[PDB]
Amino acid sequence: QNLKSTDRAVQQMLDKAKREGIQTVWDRYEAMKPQCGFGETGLCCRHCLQGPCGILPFGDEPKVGICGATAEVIVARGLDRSIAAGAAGHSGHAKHLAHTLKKAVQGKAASYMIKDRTKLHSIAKRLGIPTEGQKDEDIALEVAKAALADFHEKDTPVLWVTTVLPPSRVKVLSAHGLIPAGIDHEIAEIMHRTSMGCDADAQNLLLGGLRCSLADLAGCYMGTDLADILFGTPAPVVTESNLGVLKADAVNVAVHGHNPVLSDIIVSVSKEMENEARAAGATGINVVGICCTGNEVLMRHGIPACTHSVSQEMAMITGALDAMILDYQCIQPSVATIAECTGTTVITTMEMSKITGATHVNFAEEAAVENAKQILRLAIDTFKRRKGKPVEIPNIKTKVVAGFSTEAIINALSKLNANDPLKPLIDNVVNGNIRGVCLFAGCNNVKVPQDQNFTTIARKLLKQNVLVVATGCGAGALMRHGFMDPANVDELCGDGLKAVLTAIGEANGLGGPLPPVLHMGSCVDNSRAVALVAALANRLGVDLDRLPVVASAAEAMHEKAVAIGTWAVTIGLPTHIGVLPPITGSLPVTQILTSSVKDITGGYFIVELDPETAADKLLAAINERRAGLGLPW
Amino acid sequence: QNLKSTDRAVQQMLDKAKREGIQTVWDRYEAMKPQCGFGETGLCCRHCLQGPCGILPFGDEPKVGICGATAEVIVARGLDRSIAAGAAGHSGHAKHLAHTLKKAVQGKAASYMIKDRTKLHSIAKRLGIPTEGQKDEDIALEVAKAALADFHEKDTPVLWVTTVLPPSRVKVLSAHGLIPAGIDHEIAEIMHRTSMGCDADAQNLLLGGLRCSLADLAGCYMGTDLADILFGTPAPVVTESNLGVLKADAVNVAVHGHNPVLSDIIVSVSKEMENEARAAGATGINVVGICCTGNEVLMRHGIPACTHSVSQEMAMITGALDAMILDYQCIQPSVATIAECTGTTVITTMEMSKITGATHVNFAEEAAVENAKQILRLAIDTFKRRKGKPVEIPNIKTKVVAGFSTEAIINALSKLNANDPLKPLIDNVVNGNIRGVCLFAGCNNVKVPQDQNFTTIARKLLKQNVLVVATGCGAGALMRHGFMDPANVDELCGDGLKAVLTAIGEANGLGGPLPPVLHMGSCVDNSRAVALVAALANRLGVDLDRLPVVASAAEAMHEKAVAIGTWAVTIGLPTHIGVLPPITGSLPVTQILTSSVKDITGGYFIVELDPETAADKLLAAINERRAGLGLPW
Ligand SMILES: c1ccc(C[n+]2ccc(-c3cc[n+](Cc4ccccc4)cc3)cc2)cc1
Ligand SMILES: c1ccc(C[n+]2ccc(-c3cc[n+](Cc4ccccc4)cc3)cc2)cc1
Ligand code: SF4
Ligand code: SF4
Ligand code: FES
Ligand code: FES
Repeated sequence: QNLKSTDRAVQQMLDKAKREGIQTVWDRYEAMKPQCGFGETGLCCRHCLQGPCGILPFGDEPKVGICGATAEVIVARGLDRSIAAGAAGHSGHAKHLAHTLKKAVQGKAASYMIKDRTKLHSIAKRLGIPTEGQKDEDIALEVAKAALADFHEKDTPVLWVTTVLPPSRVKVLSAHGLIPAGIDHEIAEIMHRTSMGCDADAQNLLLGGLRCSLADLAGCYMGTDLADILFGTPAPVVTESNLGVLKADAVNVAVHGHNPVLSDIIVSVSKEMENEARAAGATGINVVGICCTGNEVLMRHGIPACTHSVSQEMAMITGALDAMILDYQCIQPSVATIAECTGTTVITTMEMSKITGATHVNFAEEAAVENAKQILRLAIDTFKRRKGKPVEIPNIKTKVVAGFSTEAIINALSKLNANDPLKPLIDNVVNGNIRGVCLFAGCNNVKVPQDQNFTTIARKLLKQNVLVVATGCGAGALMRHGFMDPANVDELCGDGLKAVLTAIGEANGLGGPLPPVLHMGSCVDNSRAVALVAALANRLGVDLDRLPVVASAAEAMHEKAVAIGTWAVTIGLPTHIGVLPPITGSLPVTQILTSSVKDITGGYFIVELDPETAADKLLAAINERRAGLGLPW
Repeated sequence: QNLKSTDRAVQQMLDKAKREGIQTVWDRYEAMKPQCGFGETGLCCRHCLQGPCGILPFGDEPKVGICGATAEVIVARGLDRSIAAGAAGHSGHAKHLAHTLKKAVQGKAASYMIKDRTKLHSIAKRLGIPTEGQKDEDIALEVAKAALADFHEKDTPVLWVTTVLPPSRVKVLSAHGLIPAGIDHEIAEIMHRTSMGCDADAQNLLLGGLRCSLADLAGCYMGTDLADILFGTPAPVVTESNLGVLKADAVNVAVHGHNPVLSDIIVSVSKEMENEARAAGATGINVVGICCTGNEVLMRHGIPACTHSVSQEMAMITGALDAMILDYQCIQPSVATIAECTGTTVITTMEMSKITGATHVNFAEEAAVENAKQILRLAIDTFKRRKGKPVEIPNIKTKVVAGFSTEAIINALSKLNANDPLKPLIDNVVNGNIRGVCLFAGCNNVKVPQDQNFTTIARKLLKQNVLVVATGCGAGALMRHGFMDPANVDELCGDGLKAVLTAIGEANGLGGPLPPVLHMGSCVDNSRAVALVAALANRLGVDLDRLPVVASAAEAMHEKAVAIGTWAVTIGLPTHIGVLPPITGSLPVTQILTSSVKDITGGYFIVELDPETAADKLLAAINERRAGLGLPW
């Protein structure tokens, strides 16, 4: 059980599932072995009915595809389509948010409103939309128009790429023709060039891949900015993590997915229907949370985080989980089957994301509350069946400090310098108390013992005075193991990082150091770490590829993670991935992604499956960047 | 050699290649066997780094994906991504044409102009763009704006879907939410919903797939309409087919790809540089043609068709092929390698479609002639090396009649009824001389003896009074075996079809029957067959699913072909495919594509790998539709 997940609560619920014969993800993974060499190394293509074409990594034929596609071209095309799929996911998420804002300022969905007025004004000014002398609805609709424009071609390029990167970085990207023209446009062109008979050069293909990763970066920032406008900009919050957030006597409602347009409304509406949950017998309605929509309502409402990706099923095995509200993404459809055994009621709410056997509730912004009131009642009814029955909640949970948006981070820093909030951070970078910055992002993965890479590399980095932030399932892994609890800054952080954190946190009326890891939100909110990093570059007058900033998708699983790592490389960062990417089948392609791309964007990939060696390689990247700045290390 | 291609010239050049050790596609296909059951049956997914997940078609585990994706969901997601890739190809083609028209009417590329004024006016009126009182450049720019709008969301849906189908058909499609909102939008949403953790219901997924096939249909029509505007609407032409179009003493220049924006300019410019080709020793410049751009210049300029998809390499083995101008699509990259042995100079001209080892010429509309003049010279220089050397051109070619655009077809029909050109065709449908209509479309495929399915099914249909049209590589297969020669109407056609063809052709001043097969252009120009079919439906006041019209992608290979077959199903047609699609791994998905979709669109798939049984099944579909209309059969 240790072999599967370092999460002790997950280890308990795995024993429950094995005892009851309810099949988990690890069981399916065991059933899948041995896995295919062609597929796991990228040497397989099916863009043709001319057959599935595999190339043996070594030995005699098959050496090449039937049409003449070499190993490098096949690998690059597959990787390109991975990036395109991730960009499509983030694009659709931000597109839905854009239509929500547009339908909100046009009287069409009264449940949605401009919560953060300063954020809207600042985004408009960055976009060049004039604010002074404009009604908030007109300027919000102008922002909403501008957001939708960025999906197609126009006069200006994708402004969520070109207005968010430092001008030097934008210029470097332009010099190679890497600035996107349209998010959906880049997606469609990638799907064009990777089809049979199209582009058949690895260098050209990978250049297009970088260009599409920037479309994904635009999608993430668009989603971040729009969610900030609609639902509020995160400010520091304190809540709990792991399955212990569940309580047997409440209606346990899990928000699962990625788009807050649904779950924020659920969170607000449920508190007033606790007026009705009492009569059903429960204390009230308990909105636990799963995955990045769970972290969206965590970062903006203090909602406890129940669990995350590879162990999402483990929320249900407790048997006290009544509802499961799904929008989309990183949802194992297995839950819909597992529900029949656990008594959970699975609900899907998107027209374009349905699971066979799962209840569908056609959700509209126009009826945002209505739907919600209905859905809660379902869970409430599902609690009535649970009356006076046995459940097994692992009495295990940790303390998490979150809501560290770039706004919140800079405000916390401004207590140390009012006129120059970035200067304290850069001062402590110079004097060695903060060595570098590392962003843990990305998924979990059934191939990696859950939360192993994140926690090990985080331990190593924190001992060595690295300021670590985290998003998505990386943030979930770090928070379920206590990395967001200042009470552990003592065990975890080095002396210099400890001094900086303890200065900032106690300066901000918190009364204690900032937590060992700065939870910066969901997967789309990786854009936040762009902003912050971008800001620092602007302050130093250098590009992102000169800063001691690295990223580590330590346990990546989803196509989104591949796209995110690619655009982390593109904007200039050393970017580690702790899962094998499907590139090993072509030495040239791996060489480009690890060595040659340094000469194009300044970033490069670090593919290390050993977290110890990965942490040393990240340390050496940070120390390289320190050396380039003529600083001690 | 018979086992590979029924094309006798191809059989000769295969012997040459084997004698010289130059590896062909069939050799690579032999090296690839045995092929993967998982991949060829759709039971493999790699949308995750959680491993390549395969499901055994029968037996024990692996039964399901690691995330819980059943066989049906995996199969549907793969098929959806195939359709998305095909729609991306056609979308990019039409998008490039749209920018060419926009850059032409805005003074930015003087080499391009509004060749067909009536076509532009008619398209504007259909779109609702007013013509009267507008300059041709302003209305052309309005059409160009409208074309680009259809890639993203707006107020109106994709107008190249909704303004081209009969209102009853559009209503049927709307009733199921199948009308696209944006070509690139549908592409991106498909790439979203097929990612991990997203949509996991086979019915829902296939509904989305139909909706995206309509985006592909819009892309094809957009390309057709734009190419008609830019370069002329096809009128009947006579030329030759197969490798015998090549001549040892000329500069043999092959246009290969799909976008005429390049090759039409090459065709026009080359005739004036024959003034320079004489001095190089050659007679002149011989613009043979390959694939659908070859058929574009065939249908609009009488350019001989050299060869097509699976045997494209066979153009080079002659050793007298000097140049190879590539834009994109269904180009085996192997040519770039094979050139080193054959002395051909391979040229790529698109920024987003490059082959390693192939000369790249960065082509712009702005420099359309300049590039062209350069490129020809290359070929001319490549002819100088060929001076006084041996070559092996199979002394084999056939006679092809083409240029039967829907405009040309209706004009030919109007000689029999001036006020009602469709009535003669429908009269002869009623009285049994024309039983049904069959559109042969789609690729060749190395798994099928080249041109076998097309020719066999065409023979059977023509004996039985079916009016057969053809596009793309289906048209190429039929023309290389003489199906476009009226001299064979005697051997091929039944008595009633013979009477109708002989009436129309001799009525049109041709002096002989129309050819046994009506070549209707390239793959995008399958939209033409939509128009014609749509018109007939409008004339009869019934939907497309009531007409004796079927389609047969008899030897499909490219993702485009899958998308085309899917939207042929969607608009109501019985649609055969003669290659195994990756659907067999899920009986529910195959059932939907073959049986249940009849209840949603009226069309259905016919998957038969035996051309005899396929022809009987097509005959029975046509006779079913005749029976539904209360007619003899
Ligand atoms: C030590 C040992 C094992 C690990 C975990 N691990 C890492 C990599 C692979 C693997 C397997 C097959 N390949 C094909 C291949 C290789 C070269 C060229 C082309 C293709 C690549 C890599 C398997 C397991 C980490 C550290
Ligand atoms: C007769 C004989 C042979 C042919 C040519 N042909 C047609 C089909 C297949 C084939 C192979 C494997 N399957 C897997 C499968 C089957 C059922 C359910 C799930 C999966 C499906 C089909 C192989 C060869 C045509 C006519
Ligand atoms: S398109 Fe080419 S590389 Fe891809 S599967 Fe078909 S033959 Fe192989
Ligand atoms: S995303 Fe799911 S179905 Fe697809 S390969 Fe990964 S585990 Fe298998
Ligand atoms: S051969 Fe296994 S992934 Fe295709
Ligand atoms: S297992 Fe062969 S196609 Fe994936």
